[PDB]
Amino acid sequence: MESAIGEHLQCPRTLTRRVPDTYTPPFPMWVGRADDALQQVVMGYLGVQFRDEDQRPAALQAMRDIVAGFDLPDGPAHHDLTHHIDNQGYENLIVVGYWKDVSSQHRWSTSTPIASWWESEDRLSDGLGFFREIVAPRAEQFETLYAFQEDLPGVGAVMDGISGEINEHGYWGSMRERFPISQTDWMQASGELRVIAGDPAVGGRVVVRGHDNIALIRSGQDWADAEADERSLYLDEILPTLQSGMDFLRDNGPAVGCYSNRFVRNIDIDGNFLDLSYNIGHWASLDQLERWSESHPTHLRIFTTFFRVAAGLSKLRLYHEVSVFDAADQLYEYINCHPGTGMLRDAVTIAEH
Amino acid sequence: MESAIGEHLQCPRTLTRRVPDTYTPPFPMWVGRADDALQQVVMGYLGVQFRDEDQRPAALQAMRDIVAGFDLPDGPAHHDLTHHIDNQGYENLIVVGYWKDVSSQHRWSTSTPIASWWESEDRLSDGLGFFREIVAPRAEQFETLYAFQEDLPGVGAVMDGISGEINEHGYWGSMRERFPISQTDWMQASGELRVIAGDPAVGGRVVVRGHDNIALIRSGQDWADAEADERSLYLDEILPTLQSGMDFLRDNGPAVGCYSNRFVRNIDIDGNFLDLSYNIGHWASLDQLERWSESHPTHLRIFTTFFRVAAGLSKLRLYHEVSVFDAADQLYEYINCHPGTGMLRDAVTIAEH
Ligand code: HEM
Ligand code: HEM
Ligand SMILES: [Mg+2]
Repeated sequence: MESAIGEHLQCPRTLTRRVPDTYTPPFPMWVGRADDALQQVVMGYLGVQFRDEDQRPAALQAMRDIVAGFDLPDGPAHHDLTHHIDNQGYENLIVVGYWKDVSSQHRWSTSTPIASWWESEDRLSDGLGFFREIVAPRAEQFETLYAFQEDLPGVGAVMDGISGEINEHGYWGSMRERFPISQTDWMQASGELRVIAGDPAVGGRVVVRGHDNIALIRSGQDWADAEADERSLYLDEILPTLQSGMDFLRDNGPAVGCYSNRFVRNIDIDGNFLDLSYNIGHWASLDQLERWSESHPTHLRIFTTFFRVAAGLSKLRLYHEVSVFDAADQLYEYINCHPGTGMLRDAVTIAEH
Repeated sequence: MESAIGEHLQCPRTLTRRVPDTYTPPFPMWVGRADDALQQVVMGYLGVQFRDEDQRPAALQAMRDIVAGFDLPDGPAHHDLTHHIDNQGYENLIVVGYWKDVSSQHRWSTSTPIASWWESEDRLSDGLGFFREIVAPRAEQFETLYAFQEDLPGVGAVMDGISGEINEHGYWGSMRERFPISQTDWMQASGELRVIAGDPAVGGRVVVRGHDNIALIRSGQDWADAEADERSLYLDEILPTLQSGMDFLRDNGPAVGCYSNRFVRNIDIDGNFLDLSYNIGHWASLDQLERWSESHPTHLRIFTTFFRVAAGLSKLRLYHEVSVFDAADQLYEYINCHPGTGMLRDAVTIAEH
């Protein structure tokens, strides 16, 4: 069988898998493929936050301004738009951009139209919240998994194509093994999520730095092309269990090591909902993510519910991408967001250390 | 933290764990310890089988004869007695003995009073079924896990003591990592479960040989010391899930790679029930046992229910022992047993391979 790890990323092992090499997965799954040109990507989650209805026009315009900047030289190779309401009752529009290299994203961010917009006094006077959560995993530091082969969302869209059926899935610990770095590295978390400028409690501009091997999961659901009975199966049987799990991570984050949990629905440029959704989850460690997925009743309920109704599925599209990052390859910037936004909730404040 | 692997069995690794060094389990568990003298143990399951009520006195007396043989030189260091009814309606009394070394068990088994009884033509004429399922893992080939510290049942009873709190538990795959041989070996199954003498379809004396890395789990429950409120919790909430899982494995064995599944209840010498039970499960591979425990809805139901009710438990005792063996260290012998008994069911006959 094909391996989840790209040919060019395969190397002499020092760390080994948890299954013997006779292992054969019980069902087909696929991963994104890319050659050695794709060395390190940039995932940039750009947000607009508001709570009052009268702020919606301004927020939607801000989102449109951000998307317009994505067309400029060195804009991202791919992007999508989402909406969610957080546990403080704030609406959040997030545009996620994927760049195929670090220098392009840097040239983009430092260009006049983009840099003057982000540094503008308008950002403090708009009354909206703004954030940028920008992470740059190397090709060895992310893994994908798709229950389909065509039209890959997320990071898959900036990769070169699709694999054949892969071996490293269908057992807990398989996510870890799909990370090419797992051949060598434990991806052990160390350090603190830290405020380096400002104060969350006062608002204004706040900058947060990450620590070694923060993990980010984007796990998605696409039911747009499903027919009547299958859509009914996702909506009636699968989603309530998924919602319960998302609610748990959103409201019990510190207890399990989840810095931020967002359950988001795709939108068009006008804010209308599309039949695609995903979790955006930031974790204190890959291993804390492993433990929750494999042993918390919430994901296990999702897991067993899936296999119970799996026979009636065919058009539903389920996938995830998971990334870990060097300490230095992350920045989380906030402007006028509430103190529980993203990395602001759990970051250690400047006095605190 | 202490390791589940005895100090004298720790060696340079070719195979690694699935958790980083920082891993700390969320609840305490302990393992049996034995010093460098213990090199290989013997687990001898000696059974008496019958279905007619008029056979019960002879069956219980045969069980007493077996227990009496344990008082002879080189008898086992520990034993216990159990009862179950199999899916063919036969009652099975099983006396399990544990020996601290292979040679002592061999000396006992070949001694005149023991060998003459097993080889007697009276075993054919008794009308009862008899069986000996005797397996001998090296110290590097078995692991134990106890959710308690005192009065170890099973193989723990013949070990030297109890460990402190251990690191290698609380995640799927931890069982494998508690096997000292996992440091260097995949414990990959190979070969066939083979009839080597006799014919299961004709009855009489049948002899079955195991293959490399068959796995045997004894997973036990002891509620004898629990008070009323906890007794009800186990019997009403936990036991039904366990029963469901055991029935599944008993009746769908070939589908999941479980050669033989028994859910047995401890009894005293007179056949009266005790409030201790355990699974005796023989598996085609350790990894099939891994797959079932971690991903089959039956054990996941057991596992999720346990953590749901865990707060109401304190005196309930849960544990397991899991072993793998070379082909040569397994002997499965049957006298007038029905053809679904233990390893008779799935064994390949002389010309089938
Ligand atoms: C309806 C939605 C979901 C379904 C049906 C589902 C189902 C599953 C399945 C079947 C697997 C095993 C995949 C394989 O290896 O073949 C899996 C793995 C995993 N899922 Fe989910 N999941 C869902 C949503 C989520 C979400 C929102 C998260 C975010 C925390 C999540 C986290 C994980 C992780 C971390 C793994 C990897 C476990 C490992 O390989 O060690 N899942 N999921
Ligand atoms: C009411 C009875 C049972 C309960 C409450 C239960 C619960 C659990 C728990 C909590 C664990 C995790 C232990 C740890 O690592 O800390 C576990 C592991 C395991 N259980 Fe069960 N269990 C029960 C019965 C059984 C039975 C009868 C079997 C027979 C196949 C079984 C097979 C396994 C295996 C093979 C593992 C190891 C998983 C691994 O580390 O990869 N369990 N069980
Ligand atoms: Mg590193």
